[PDB]
Amino acid sequence: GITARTAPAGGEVRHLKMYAEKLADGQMGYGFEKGKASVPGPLIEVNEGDTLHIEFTNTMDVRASLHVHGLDYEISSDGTAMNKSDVEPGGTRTYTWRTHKPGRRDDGTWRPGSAGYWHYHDHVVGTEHGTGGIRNGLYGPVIVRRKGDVLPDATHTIVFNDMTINNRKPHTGPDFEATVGDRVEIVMITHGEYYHTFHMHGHRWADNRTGILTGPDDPSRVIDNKITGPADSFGFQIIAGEGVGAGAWMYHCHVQSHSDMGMVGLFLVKKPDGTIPGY
Amino acid sequence: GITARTAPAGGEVRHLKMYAEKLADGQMGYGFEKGKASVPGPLIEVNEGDTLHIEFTNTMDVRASLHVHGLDYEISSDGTAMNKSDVEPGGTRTYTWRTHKPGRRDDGTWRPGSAGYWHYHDHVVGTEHGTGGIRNGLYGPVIVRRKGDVLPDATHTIVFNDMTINNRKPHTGPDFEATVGDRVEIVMITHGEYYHTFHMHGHRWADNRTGILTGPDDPSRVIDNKITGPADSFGFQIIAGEGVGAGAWMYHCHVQSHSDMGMVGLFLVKKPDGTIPGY
Amino acid sequence: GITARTAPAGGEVRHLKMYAEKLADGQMGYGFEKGKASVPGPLIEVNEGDTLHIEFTNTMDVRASLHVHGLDYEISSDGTAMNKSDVEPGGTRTYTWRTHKPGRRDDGTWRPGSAGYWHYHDHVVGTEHGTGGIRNGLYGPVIVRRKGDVLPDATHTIVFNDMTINNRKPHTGPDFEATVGDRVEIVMITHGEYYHTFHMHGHRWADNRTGILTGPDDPSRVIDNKITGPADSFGFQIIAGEGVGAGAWMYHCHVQSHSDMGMVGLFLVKKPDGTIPGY
Ligand SMILES: [Cu+2]
Ligand SMILES: [Cu+2]
Ligand SMILES: [Cu+2]
Ligand SMILES: [Cu+2]
Ligand SMILES: [Cu+2]
Ligand SMILES: [Cu+2]
Ligand SMILES: [Cu+2]
Ligand SMILES: [Cu+2]
Ligand SMILES: [Cu+2]
Ligand SMILES: [Cu+2]
Ligand SMILES: [Cu+2]
Ligand SMILES: [Cu+2]
Repeated sequence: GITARTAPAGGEVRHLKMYAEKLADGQMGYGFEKGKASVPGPLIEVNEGDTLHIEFTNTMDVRASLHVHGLDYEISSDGTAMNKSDVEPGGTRTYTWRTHKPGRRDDGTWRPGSAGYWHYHDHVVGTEHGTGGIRNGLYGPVIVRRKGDVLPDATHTIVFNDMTINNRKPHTGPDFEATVGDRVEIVMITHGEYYHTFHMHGHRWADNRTGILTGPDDPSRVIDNKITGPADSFGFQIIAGEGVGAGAWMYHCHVQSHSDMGMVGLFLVKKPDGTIPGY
Repeated sequence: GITARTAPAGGEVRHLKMYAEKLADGQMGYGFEKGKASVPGPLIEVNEGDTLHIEFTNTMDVRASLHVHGLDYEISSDGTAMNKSDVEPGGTRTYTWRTHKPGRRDDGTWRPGSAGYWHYHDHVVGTEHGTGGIRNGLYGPVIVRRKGDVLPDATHTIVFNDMTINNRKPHTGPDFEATVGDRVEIVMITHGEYYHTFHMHGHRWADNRTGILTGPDDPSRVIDNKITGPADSFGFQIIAGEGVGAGAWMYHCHVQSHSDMGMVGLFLVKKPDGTIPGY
Repeated sequence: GITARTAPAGGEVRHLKMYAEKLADGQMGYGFEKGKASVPGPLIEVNEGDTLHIEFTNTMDVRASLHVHGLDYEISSDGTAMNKSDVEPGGTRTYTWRTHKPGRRDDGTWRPGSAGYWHYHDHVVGTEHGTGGIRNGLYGPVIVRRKGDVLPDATHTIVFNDMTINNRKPHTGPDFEATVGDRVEIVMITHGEYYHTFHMHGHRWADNRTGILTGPDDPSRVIDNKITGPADSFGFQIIAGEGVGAGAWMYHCHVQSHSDMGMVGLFLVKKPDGTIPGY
């Protein structure tokens, strides 16, 4: 676009602290600040070409780690036990993530860039595949922008983790709010044991990298329903209420017993007066 | 194409009656006419820009509704209990579905059009997610054509609903018939509890919006096998017997115990004399 | 590309022998030579336009067959019981597979070519859907190249067959080896009863036909995680260790209990001295 904000060229070196901690109720979560850990962990958004040094501190009583999808990392920052890149209790390690722009290789072929919707999670809590860590909440989203990507007003993360959304008790959302016309970005991630189908009432997106059609040539299927499995991640943007107006629009897993057993939430799209028709 | 028939520009306002009724054997189905209800319900095909007013009448003894994927609807035509848009027994409600062409937004971005393979189903029978209604047969296909889309000779709907095809008893098809050379469109929909993989012997299509490659630039994978989950919908066209000739070509779920337990049917492609080699 | 090797135009008629045999331990596998049967069966790679005549011999004590995805075959070479194209014990049959280039049809539309990542398997051992044959190991990969496709240094086949990789005992790989910079092709196939998610540490590919982006216009999502179901097949190429260096990079099903129960292997990327950092 040319009036929406778009991502700039990347290439910063960025530093950042993360903590893994046990939560009072038995869950585990990441944070940028000790005592401010969340499930999902905080969004990490960078631009293609950025380099990110994460001073990670495991504050728990068991070994834990930080593993990322899609981004360039050396085996040093694998986050696995095998490759000795996990972290002892109370320990601190610096993971490094790099990203790159697309371009021609010398053999004439086209190297894909790092741009996309990704995620990070533990790889050593409970099992050598982080099964316990993931079940407990050690997962969070990563976004890598390509230069020129359209930027949203807000970004929400929805994680189907086993039979929960964002580790919440059945039928407790989360719910999100927008005003009609808002540019809303969704990062959607699945974890655990089961397949799901993500569905949104009243909105749809493109089944490509960005969730947006480039222009009239993009043959990508347009959808409002997408099957997902453990560690899948995709994202998209929509205009809230576009062509459909305000309302309490559901989103849910469309697997019938999942939605029945509580994998449901609300996308509350409001008129400017903050009202929602019949809610 | 330029010799195949193609869809015209849309923009009609269309009216239409639908009924939901209980069938003699305990199933539930939609119809355009009372007493002519089917599972799957009738195809609804429109053009991008069309508006469709459906005079829906619930003739059953329990509340029922009509919910659609992909198409523009206001929350009034949500078809959910929450938003008060379901229908009392013997009641009548007018749902409205709109569709739109793609184009530029003012922010410079590209709005996707409504064009695609979609579906409709109940959202309130049995549970607040229509689990009972869907299991009983309250589902049907919707097609939205983009101006210039290639039109087929015939359109067949295949629905993997839990462990059945089109709610049929195991190993009872459906079977479809074509003559070699026919342009056959398939709308494929999944419902219920399970994932599946749809497979066709002897034919293949594009994994994009239409199931057809635009021309040589379309990088879409060409496939004869596709994993699907509850509420997924896609469609495609093939030339019957193209490059392979007449025959009784199977289609089935490729999940091994599903095909074994009966999720199988026949695509009977005939020579002009109506014969099928070795059948 | 223009320095990588690329596939030539097709159109050869090729002949070839295959055998199905029972293995000493109770499995079943295909081979190009009697006594040299493998699970997965040997790669069959051809060019668009090639024709392949396979002199198939069933050396087992039960009926068996050869069924292929994606490629053109007449119903004579269906490989099914129904269509009488399976093979009696000790019997010999000649299957024929053809392939075609894409191009314009007379109706003006675009016929897709045969190019892609496909597979072959039994259709009659154990059940009329080859459930027993597939479980026992009667499956192998097929690659059809389009003229101009980039050719790799090596091609590896990974098959998630029920809860095994390539029918191996849990936690026994397979492992693959490359040197940093190698062009590695992966053909990934799923069989049996379950869905999976294929994941690779440290590498990513395009979710299109080839696994490679054409250039900057290709909107295909770039991924390192892909959900798959029975009879799904896709493929891709990566540069070993590109942007990430040498190391013992894991690949696994990301379904948590699968990786835990053993669906894991190693992509061993080496420095030229053959060493792998921390292994
Ligand atoms: Cu891993
Ligand atoms: Cu679910
Ligand atoms: Cu819906
Ligand atoms: Cu992961
Ligand atoms: Cu719903
Ligand atoms: Cu199935
Ligand atoms: Cu097949
Ligand atoms: Cu639905
Ligand atoms: Cu079959
Ligand atoms: Cu698995
Ligand atoms: Cu990983
Ligand atoms: Cu098959």
